[PDB]
Amino acid sequence: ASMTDQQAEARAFLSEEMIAEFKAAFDMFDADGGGDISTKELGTVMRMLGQNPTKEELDAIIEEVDEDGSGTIDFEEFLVMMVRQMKEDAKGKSEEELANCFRIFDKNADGFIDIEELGEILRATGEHVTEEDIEDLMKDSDKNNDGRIDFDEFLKMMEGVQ
Ligand SMILES: [Tb+3]
Ligand SMILES: [Tb+3]
Repeated sequence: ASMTDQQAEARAFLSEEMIAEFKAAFDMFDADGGGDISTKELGTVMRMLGQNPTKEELDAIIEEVDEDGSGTIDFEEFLVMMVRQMKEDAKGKSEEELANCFRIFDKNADGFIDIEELGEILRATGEHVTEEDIEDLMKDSDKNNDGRIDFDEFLKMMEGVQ
């Protein structure tokens, strides 16, 4: 994927109203209406739009878009960077949430979800889960056959593809 390719993919990723919303904030820092903003303001517009790049990340993006020394970033490149940051931030939040789900599932905090903990959480959902269904989920997620689900196995169980 080239940058035009990446740009089309970034646009495909977003709804048109979100793209417009992002351009409204972006344009507040254009002024000159060139379709670009100073790379100095990139962090500020990304943060106004709920993203949280690190300073190192910003320096990396800036260096990636500013190889000609213009000191600016255009809106299309901006959208590629925003989508990269969204995917990154979303992933981090998911990881965080799964870690929290695991310590809640593991009621006795021994670092594992056993079939009784698995059984109690699944029944607590109100679903008509049978013991056989719970046993089937345990068997299929317990990769090393020790009868319990540790955090690595839980991440695989939950993320599924994983
Ligand atoms: Tb446990
Ligand atoms: Tb296991």
